[PDB]
Amino acid sequence: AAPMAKHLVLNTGAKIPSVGLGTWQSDPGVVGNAVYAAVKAGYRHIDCASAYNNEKEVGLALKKLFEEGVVKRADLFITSKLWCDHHAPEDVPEALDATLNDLQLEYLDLYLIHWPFRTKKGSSIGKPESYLPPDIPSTWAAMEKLYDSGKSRAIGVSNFSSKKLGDLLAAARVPPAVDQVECHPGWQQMKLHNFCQSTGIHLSAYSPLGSPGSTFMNGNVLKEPIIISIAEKLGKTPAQVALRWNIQMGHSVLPKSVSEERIKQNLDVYDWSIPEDLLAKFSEIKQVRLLRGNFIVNPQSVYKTHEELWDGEI
Ligand SMILES: C[As](C)(=O)[O-]
Repeated sequence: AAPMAKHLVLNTGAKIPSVGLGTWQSDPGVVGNAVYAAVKAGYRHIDCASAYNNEKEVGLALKKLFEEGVVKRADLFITSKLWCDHHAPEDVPEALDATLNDLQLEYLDLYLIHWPFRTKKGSSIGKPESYLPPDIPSTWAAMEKLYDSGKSRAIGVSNFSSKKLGDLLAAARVPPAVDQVECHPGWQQMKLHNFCQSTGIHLSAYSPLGSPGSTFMNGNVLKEPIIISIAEKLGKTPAQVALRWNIQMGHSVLPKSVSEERIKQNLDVYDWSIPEDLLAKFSEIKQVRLLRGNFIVNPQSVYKTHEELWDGEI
């Protein structure tokens, strides 16, 4: 039974560690070492997905950590995600079993619907011929079976707007435990934050450093003067300040890195805080969604506009 500090409580009663290692766009050749180093450094939460094409390499690192006695299975919170082409009820358990085979696990702590979007089994999502209308209640009922069987100890969604999340909550027997979404100082998700707090759904922040591959204007939010300024005042890195902001909002954060030193720095967000007067200044940062869902917004999609995909949250 995990402690209070450094965790949030899910609506299941389970505790989610408030920092996890992101593995989105982590190259299969280096993710193993990243996972091993992360857990060695004190991470107790790994965020994975079938779609990231690297769960086998994550699995090898978990196996190593367990065999070396660094951690036991019960010490880790492991998340994976259901891809768009496995939304049919018989395909949901097939996807989870494949994921569990790759991660070399018997259960997940959390399993998420990756997007509110559906495609034909084994199709390429880049082609409109692949598209199918979502049936989230149907897919969710299949997810509820995994919850009931203990194959996933919690179930949730990813990239659901407040509206879509609310609609699922109204329809579901088992409420979503988590909505995993882009959340960082440049996209603070105050509407979804408030909705989540009001309904008991956990907001988990992906891309908590914005877009490190970008220039300042294109999404490197760590170049915001306010963040730099606060970083200098508190003797921390801009990344640390961005992450701590999210922590103080009561979110979990999922910083992705394959650099051991960056992985270590990204965990140093607990033994200090941002003063209330400095925290207020985050309200001045320009708000722009960086992961806009372009791949599923087009004339052939159920979402003809970004406003439709995000129910106005853009
Ligand atoms: C962090 As993502 C774009 O795989 O939902």
